[PDB]
Amino acid sequence: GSSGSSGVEHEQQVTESPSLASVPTADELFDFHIGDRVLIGNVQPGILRFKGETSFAKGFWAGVELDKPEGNNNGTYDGIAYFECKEKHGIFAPPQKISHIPENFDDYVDINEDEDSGPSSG
Repeated sequence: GSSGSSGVEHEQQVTESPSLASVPTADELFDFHIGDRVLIGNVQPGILRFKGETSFAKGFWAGVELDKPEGNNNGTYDGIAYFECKEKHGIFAPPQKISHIPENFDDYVDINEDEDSGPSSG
């Protein structure tokens, strides 16, 4: 122990601290940002709503929002809210299955629109 201080001594002797002062810098979806289109497994198109470590499972989990009802989640995984979407549109897929949708893959885009208000008089 630190034998040579005295005066000011706190109460910190817990027997559990895997990481507190130093935390390993580990990232996978650093290039991907929230609010962008992504292709799950290069087949299932959608939008990146979430991306990071979850509670139900370990590892990076990106909550892509499929334009069509193909997913099996609504943003909330076992109660844990991550993003907003239909009942079965949002799907959590690993980072490895996260790629940018080809520019030639959007004949018509006009979905996702819940936030709509007009407080002020425009």
